[PDB]
Formats: sequence, structure tokens, C-alpha cells
Amino acid sequence: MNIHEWQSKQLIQKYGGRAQSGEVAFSPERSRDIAKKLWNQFPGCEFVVKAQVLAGGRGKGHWEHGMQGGVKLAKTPEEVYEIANEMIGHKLITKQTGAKGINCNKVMVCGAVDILKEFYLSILLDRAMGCPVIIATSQGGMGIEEVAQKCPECLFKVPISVKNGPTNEQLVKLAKDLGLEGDLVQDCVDNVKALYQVFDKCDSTMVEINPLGVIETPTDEKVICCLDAKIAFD
Amino acid sequence: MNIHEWQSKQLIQKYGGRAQSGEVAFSPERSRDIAKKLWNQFPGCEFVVKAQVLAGGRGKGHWEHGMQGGVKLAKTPEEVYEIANEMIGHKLITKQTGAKGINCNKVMVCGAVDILKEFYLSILLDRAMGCPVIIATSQGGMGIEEVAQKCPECLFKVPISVKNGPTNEQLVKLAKDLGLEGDLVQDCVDNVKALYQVFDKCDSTMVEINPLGVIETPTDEKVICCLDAKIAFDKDAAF
Ligand SMILES: Nc1ncnc2c1ncn2[C@@H]1O[C@H](COP(=O)(O)OP(=O)(O)O)[C@@H](O)[C@H]1O
Ligand SMILES: Nc1ncnc2c1ncn2[C@@H]1O[C@H](COP(=O)(O)OP(=O)(O)O)[C@@H](O)[C@H]1O
Ligand SMILES: [Mg+2]
Ligand SMILES: [Mg+2]
Ligand SMILES: [N+]
Ligand SMILES: [N+]
Repeated sequence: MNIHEWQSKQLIQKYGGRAQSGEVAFSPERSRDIAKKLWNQFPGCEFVVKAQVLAGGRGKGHWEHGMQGGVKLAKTPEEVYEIANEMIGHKLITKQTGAKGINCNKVMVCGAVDILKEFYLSILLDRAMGCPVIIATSQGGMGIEEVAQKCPECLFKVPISVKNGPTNEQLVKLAKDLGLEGDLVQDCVDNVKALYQVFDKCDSTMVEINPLGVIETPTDEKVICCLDAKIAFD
Repeated sequence: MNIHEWQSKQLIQKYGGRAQSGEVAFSPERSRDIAKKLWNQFPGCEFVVKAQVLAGGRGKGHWEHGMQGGVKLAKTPEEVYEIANEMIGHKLITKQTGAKGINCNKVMVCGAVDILKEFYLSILLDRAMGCPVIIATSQGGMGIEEVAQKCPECLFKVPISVKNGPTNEQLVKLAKDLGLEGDLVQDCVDNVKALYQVFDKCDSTMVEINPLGVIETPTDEKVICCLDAKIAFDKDAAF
């Protein structure tokens, strides 16, 4: 059992992680209202509409009626209406779904942000090791399968003490191994700490953040932020 | 009679202008909640808390009990609570108010944005000329009075046909006179068109935008945006 993106992100926020939960809408009219209200706070901003379905590969998927993409850029609230209207009540087809696609009943409306770096981060129980493991790569753009066979220096695997959880030294090293400097190191530490707490305290089978991003705020500060989230349970 | 910033900005938006209306809160608890919810959309953004009072010079004002500023930057939702708690139910003292200040009953919570340029733009009925006039300077940071005597080249005054309203050629020239190029020229034209419609169709005696800004969106697009707004009306006007 997997939970939806927005639910996973809200759970991450509850444990102190930074994640763009946006706001969910169950109608295209409501989606447009969310975007219009957000223009009162950041005039001229763009939007991203994210189909909330239990499946990956949304961005490169397609809809029966012709729309391309399950994660779509929109420049206006009316474009948010148009995009959400093709998602809600319709089926999205991705490589992780059969040709049957999967039904979508709601979308996430997000502000469009500048993404500087994309990381992959997952937390799971590694049966071989017999302990929790934090897996991460500094090349979140490309799949994790390929990364381990086209640039293994960028993939990192961190065994975790089950009883003591991650140590500060482990997380600091992981942040620097991913290429982070300055304030971003401790920012990353805090976020991975929160991601592990979600994993441990929620009895999760997997916490996968793809991508864990370095984004710019509207005033150009660099911060760590979960831009996607998949949390699984048995 | 002047109306509050929140109302002026929403009125400008109704007529197609770009203005940061933010969201109004009547308690510090609500102010915090607005900021926290906004972090779901632009994580890590900063905030600006703006006292809604009928007086200018808020940014440079002070509160009796020690806080400095009526327009204040806040880095977190809890700082928004702290700042708003010192505004709501308290009196702000500015250059335009008396010594005792003026009561503040609500604040605007706004997202912090990068401001590239600040312009002054006003639309009013010039009695001497006997027609509406659009006044603007490319130096909105300094007072319009300072501009007229230390850089008059930056102040522009455009008489408007009362019957036909501003022409596209006047507005294009004004945008270029203010130093704009590229997409910002037409962006400025559209926004000033909207401001004049507010002035004309709402029977206003003054629409003052100080500053009319060039701001960056979160994805670094440059757009025109009203960052302050003062609209006046005359209850005892000539019929
Ligand atoms: N708010 C956003 N602004 C800009 N780009 C975004 C935003 N959120 C996500 N993206 C981009 O969209 C891509 C697809 O989104 P994602 O949530 O990962 O869905 P999926 O992995 O199912 O395709 C991300 O890899 C990221 O590059
Ligand atoms: N959202 C914002 N982000 C950053 N700075 C802002 C924002 N809105 C306004 N400002 C700045 O705050 C200053 C003071 O606010 P303003 O609305 O002009 O009030 P007042 O003129 O009464 O001081 C503005 O001139 C502008 O420089
Ligand atoms: Mg993803
Ligand atoms: Mg002002
Ligand atoms: N940015
Ligand atoms: N910016």
C-alpha cells in the first residue's frame, strides 16, 4: 500500500521536513481558485499541476483524450482549470501502469519553482544487511538503476543503527558526499533526519524522495525541499 | 476619503491590474496560519506584514511599545505572529499621523518578493489643467517632491483626454520614458490602462501607486506589480 504524494508530503512536513505539499483539489474549478488565490501572494508566478495517482512516471505519461504529461506547467489559473479538467475523472497511462492506465480523482496545485539540483533519496529495510539503509544519489535526474552502472561514484548507501538511528556524522558526510556546501549541508541533515523519523516512527516499508531538490525561494535563497514523495506500508 | 491598501489592491485586480493583495488577518493567530499555509506553495519564502491603517509612511513608523516599522519583513510564520501581535490592537505613529498614532485592527500578510525597480505613478484630476493627469517618476524610492528639484528629468506629466481616456501611444511613451524595454513595456501599458479605468469608472479623485514595481516572480520573470496603493474619493464632490 502506497499513499498519495500530497499525503506523504504533509506527513514529512509534520516531522519537520521541507516539502512542497501545495494544495489538493477534487474539481477543476477548485484548482483554478487555488491558483488565482496564489497570484495574490506571488503575482505572475507559474503553476504546476500534479495528478494524484498511485503510480510513478506521471510526468512522461499521457491521457486517453490527448493531453501529454501528468505533471504539467501552467502559466495562468485558467490553464490550471484546463489541465485539471483533463486529469480529474480520467485515466493516466504511465510505464508503471498497464495499458489500462489508472484513474485520477484529484490534483495537486503547486507554485512553479526554480530547481537547481535534483537528488534521489530512499530509506528502506535492507534484508541483506539486516538493518535500515539510506540510499541516495546526486544524480536524481537519471534513474537509480542506471546510476549504479554509469557513475557509481555518485550513489551512496548508508547503513543505519536500528536502535540509535542515524548519527549526525553520517548525515553530515552524506550531505557533503552529495555536493552540498554552506547552509545547505545542515539543511540537508535536518531534512534527512525528518525523513528517517517518518520511516521509523510510522513503521514505513520505504520512504522514497525522487527528487529531493535544491530549490530557490522567491527571494533566491537556496533550500532543500521534497518535490516528490512516495511512502509505502505493508 | 481614502480606502485601505487591501481594498485598493483588490479593486485594481478587478480591473485587470497586477497587484499584491496578499491576505488580510484580524488576529496574529490567523496571520501565522496564512504564512504557514503559503510555505506549502513556496517553501522557504519570507513574508511581509503590512499594517492596514489610513496613513502613509508606515514602513518608517514605530509602535509605542518598542517595535520599529509598520511594514515588516518576517522569515517564518512564528515571526509573522510576533510582528502581527505588536500591530493588531495597537497604535502606529508615522510622519502622516498625530503624535498619538492610529489604531490598527488588521494586517496584510504578503509574500516577500525581489524588487528590481520602484516607480511612482499617480492619476488625478488636475484642476489647473482642467483634465485628468498621469504623473510618474522612475525614482519611486525618493519622494516625488525630492524628484522635482534634484532630478526633474525623471518626472513625467501626461494630460489625458477626459472623453477618450489615455491613448496607446501616450502609454507606450510613458513606459519607455520610465526606462522599460522588452516585455515590460506592454506589461506597463496594460497596468496603467487598468489603473486609469479604476480612476475613471470608480469616480476616484486619486489613484496613487507608490511604488509601482518591477518585481521578479519565483521563477525570475520580470513583471509590473502594484506593491502599494492609495485610492481617494470625494463624498462632497461636484455632481
Ligand atoms: N513545483 C515544481 N516546480 C517545478 N518543477 C517541478 C515542481 N515539482 C516537480 N517538478 C518537476 O517535475 C518532475 C516530475 O514530478 P514528480 O513529482 O517527480 O512526478 P513523477 O516522478 O511521477 O514524474 C520532477 O522530477 C521535477 O523535475
Ligand atoms: N511583498 C513585498 N516584498 C518586499 N518588499 C515589499 C513588499 N511590498 C512592499 N515592499 C516594500 O515595502 C515598502 C513600504 O511599503 P508600502 O506599501 O510602500 O507602505 P508605506 O508607503 O506606508 O511605507 C515599499 O516601498 C517596498 O519597498
Ligand atoms: Mg518523482
Ligand atoms: Mg508606499
Ligand atoms: N528564483
Ligand atoms: N527572484
